[PDB]
Amino acid sequence: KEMPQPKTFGELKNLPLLNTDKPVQALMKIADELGEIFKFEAPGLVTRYLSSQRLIKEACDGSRFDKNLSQALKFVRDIAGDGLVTSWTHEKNWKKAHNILLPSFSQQAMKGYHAMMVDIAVQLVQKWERLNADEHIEVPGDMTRLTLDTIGLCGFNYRFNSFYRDQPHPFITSMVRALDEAMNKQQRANPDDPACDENKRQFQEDIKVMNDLVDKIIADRKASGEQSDDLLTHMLNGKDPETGEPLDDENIRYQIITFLIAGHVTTSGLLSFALYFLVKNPYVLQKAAEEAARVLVDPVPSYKQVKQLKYVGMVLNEALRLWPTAPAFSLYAKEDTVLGGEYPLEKGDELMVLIPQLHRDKTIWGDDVEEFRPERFENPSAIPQHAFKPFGNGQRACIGQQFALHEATLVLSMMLKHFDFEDHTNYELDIKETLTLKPEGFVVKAKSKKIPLGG
Amino acid sequence: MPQPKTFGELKNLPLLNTDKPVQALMKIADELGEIFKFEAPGLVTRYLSSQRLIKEACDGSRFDKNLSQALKFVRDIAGDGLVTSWTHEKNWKKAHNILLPSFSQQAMKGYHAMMVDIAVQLVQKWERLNADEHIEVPGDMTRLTLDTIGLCGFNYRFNSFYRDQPHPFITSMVRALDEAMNKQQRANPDDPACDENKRQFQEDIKVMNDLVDKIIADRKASGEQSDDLLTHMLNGKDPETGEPLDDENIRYQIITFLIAGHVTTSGLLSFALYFLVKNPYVLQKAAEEAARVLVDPVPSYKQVKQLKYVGMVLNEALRLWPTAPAFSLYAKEDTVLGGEYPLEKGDELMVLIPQLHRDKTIWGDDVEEFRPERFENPSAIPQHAFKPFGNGQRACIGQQFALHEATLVLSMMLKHFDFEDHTNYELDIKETLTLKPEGFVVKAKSKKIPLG
Ligand code: HEM
Ligand code: HEM
Ligand SMILES: [Cl-]
Ligand SMILES: [Cl-]
Ligand SMILES: [Cl-]
Ligand SMILES: [Cl-]
Ligand SMILES: [Cl-]
Ligand SMILES: [Cl-]
Ligand SMILES: [Cl-]
Ligand SMILES: [Cl-]
Ligand SMILES: [Cl-]
Ligand SMILES: [Cl-]
Ligand SMILES: [Cl-]
Repeated sequence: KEMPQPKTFGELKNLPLLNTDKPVQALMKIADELGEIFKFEAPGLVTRYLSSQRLIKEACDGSRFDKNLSQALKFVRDIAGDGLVTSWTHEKNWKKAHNILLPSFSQQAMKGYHAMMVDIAVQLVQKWERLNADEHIEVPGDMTRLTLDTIGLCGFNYRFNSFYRDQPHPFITSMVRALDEAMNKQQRANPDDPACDENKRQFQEDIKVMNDLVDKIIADRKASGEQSDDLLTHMLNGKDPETGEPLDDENIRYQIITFLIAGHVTTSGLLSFALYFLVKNPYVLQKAAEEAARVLVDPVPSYKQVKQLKYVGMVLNEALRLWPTAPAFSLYAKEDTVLGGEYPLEKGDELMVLIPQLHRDKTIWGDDVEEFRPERFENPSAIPQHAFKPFGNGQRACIGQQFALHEATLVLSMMLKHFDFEDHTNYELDIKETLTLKPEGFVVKAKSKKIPLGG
Repeated sequence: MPQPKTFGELKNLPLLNTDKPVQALMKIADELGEIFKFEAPGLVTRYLSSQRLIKEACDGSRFDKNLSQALKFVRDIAGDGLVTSWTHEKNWKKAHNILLPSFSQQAMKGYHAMMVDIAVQLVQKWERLNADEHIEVPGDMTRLTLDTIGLCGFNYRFNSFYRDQPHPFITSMVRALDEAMNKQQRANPDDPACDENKRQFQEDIKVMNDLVDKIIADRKASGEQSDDLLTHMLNGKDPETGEPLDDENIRYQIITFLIAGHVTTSGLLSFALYFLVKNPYVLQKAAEEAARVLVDPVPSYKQVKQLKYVGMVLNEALRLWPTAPAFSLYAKEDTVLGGEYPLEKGDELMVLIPQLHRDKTIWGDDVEEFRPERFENPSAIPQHAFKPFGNGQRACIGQQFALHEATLVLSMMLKHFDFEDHTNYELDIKETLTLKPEGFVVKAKSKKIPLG
């Protein structure tokens, strides 16, 4: 079959279609018009956007397709080097860091992180408990305070103290500016245009701000007398079984930056979206709050209790279905091959998995794909393979998946235990794109249930 | 046909990701020779560097003026004025016939007193500098040349020497022309990220048109009788058609002449003084002519015509750094260039003038040396070897105006001052479509010869 393709603009081809600050949402609309697959071309770019489970289950076959670095990830390489997210599977530092750092996401590691997650989550509840009458909550800002501080403490034994600051942490501001440049730069067909020197300088300035924090974390660890076994301990001391080598200092810096970014941004979005969907669906909020009150019988949650919050987990997965906060990943053909029986591909041909569209495949989920109902995830073993991919695929899947879901389940159930929530502005969903997704401007009011906390 | 390194679908575009594209193109020409193809998104052209091929491109029966991408962008500023119009556009020939008498010998003799007025202001500024002070040469050459076209062409005094900084028209003009130049490298121009460039470009065009408005209103209100460029724009009838230029085109012509009428002449004067201070033996010979010929307190028209060596200095400065360094042509029909490059109707050529002017088969092996004596016998220079003022019916209409102004001013500078290259200035050629030696500074020591 001949592959659908959206409107072309001469030698720019499809490039002008993404002259917007919401490209992923723009691509979802093209997918609605063109269907399960369409080609997308720009100067120096050929890729194919996949939106059906039928085709994406083939693309998730690791014997036939490997992870590709999209243009966006290549630009992010200037920030995160050959860290785990922005390295090729064949680069020696991917496999090496993967084996060195995977033990930091074992069950025993998670049980060790729990108390530190509780530390930050209690700070969030306390902030909201202490608001005055008619004050409201800026939800993404506060979810970012929590998730950045959580990965800082759990991964690096470092306190960013984001809740002690009225404005976003400086690292956040520079990160957003850097990643925003990475998103914008995709539309620069000729990025070495002399006029781009200022963006490049600002880009380097922001990377410097982020590396200044990395420098502080490393100096802090070197000076500390505390016995840790967190991520940073493994980065500094773990040896790859295959090679017997540790990560060198250059790659450690890249991993720190990688985990400071990847370990909070998408989790902040998820929590923001989850709370958005709850206040838009009060019957779901009430059901999730009932589970929280029944399970969380202690002043602070235990690890075991968080594992029993089944419905909250369903809520989080259904929020990831509708708005997966890392909404696409890229693949390339390892060999000449035919996709879906209809689309011949040459070795090196690139695919984009458009996760929000996948997650709206009506052949999988039914006709009501736009509706928010966690009950879809009652029986997870019934969901077809590769229908639900908010955490990527295969050996290049998200290494932090269980970290994120444990954190988000913990925090959301504690929010639901301790407060009633009002959508006092009748907020209109506005999804900001900075590679990742978030509900910009989302605000709520919280009314405390006056249930006390502990340690 | 030779072609430089390509970059996928961007073709040759990334080779001109520089502030100095013409100088980059000269280096490609050094490597690839008399002709190379250059492609970009929406662009195919062929850069010519040899007199052998350029003499054919200058055959008006085979090739007509083309609007390069740069000139198409300048069209947003100067519309269908004489520089940015197509030859077959009605307003080109109509305006050409109506304004050509403004550049006759009769008209030049009338401009002379007004050129001397501005030249005298230049000299008196430098006479009045304190010992610790120096000259910013291009800035003062731009003060002079803009005021000269304003006064001679439009009977309007911009009074650039009464301003410590560049004239606002200049600042906006440069910024607008810099946008036009940079847009050649801007492949996705309708990205919203470009909105600010568009806003600024519109703002700078408005500043330039604000000056136009003031000139037009000044003439309307004037009780003095002028017979200058503006008189012919407003009242000249096209003999071939009996009709005058319309108001829209007149505005484009005023903008055109305010820009074209000064910017390249400012650069020429700047380069000429640069080469003189770098070649003191030539400076001495030129200064000796000025002192021998300019026997009066201010130069006369006749005296300027006797400044033969100063004229040779200016031509040699135009040889090495022609301040409008390229022009474009297209094939009127299918044809063969140089016996081996078939062209189809509409194919474009670029004449890379600085490389033409370094053709060793014309000028000899010492093409980089500054030697005005090259032009001692102008008739012995082959046709189409020396093309600083363009070609054919689309050649510079202001050529004699520019050379009279620069000869007058340079000879007065040399008559009245000794010059010192006190910083040992390193040539840095800024490109804004046109060329100038950016940052060129000197100290001037007066000879204390009174003015008139
Ligand atoms: C809801 C929260 C999260 C979502 C939706 C998410 C999503 C994803 C996705 C889609 C990928 C695959 C990228 C690709 O194929 O190009 C990925 C990879 C990755 N994620 Fe996450 N992530 C989340 C949380 C986290 C957390 C909390 C961490 C760290 C603690 C983390 C660290 C990583 C790393 C290191 C990789 C690259 C792994 C590798 O390729 O070896 N992520 N994530
Ligand atoms: C050294 C100083 C100057 C140089 C090097 C120069 C150079 C040139 C060149 C190369 C062209 C041809 C452009 C093309 O083919 O696309 C041209 C055209 C033109 N120049 Fe000049 N010029 C100078 C001074 C002036 C002055 C003083 C004026 C006005 C008083 C002027 C007005 C024009 C006009 C109106 C045209 C377009 C003529 C037409 O096509 O009908 N120039 N000039
Ligand atoms: Cl571009
Ligand atoms: Cl440690
Ligand atoms: Cl909803
Ligand atoms: Cl998987
Ligand atoms: Cl795999
Ligand atoms: Cl926000
Ligand atoms: Cl016409
Ligand atoms: Cl020299
Ligand atoms: Cl010398
Ligand atoms: Cl001609
Ligand atoms: Cl300068």
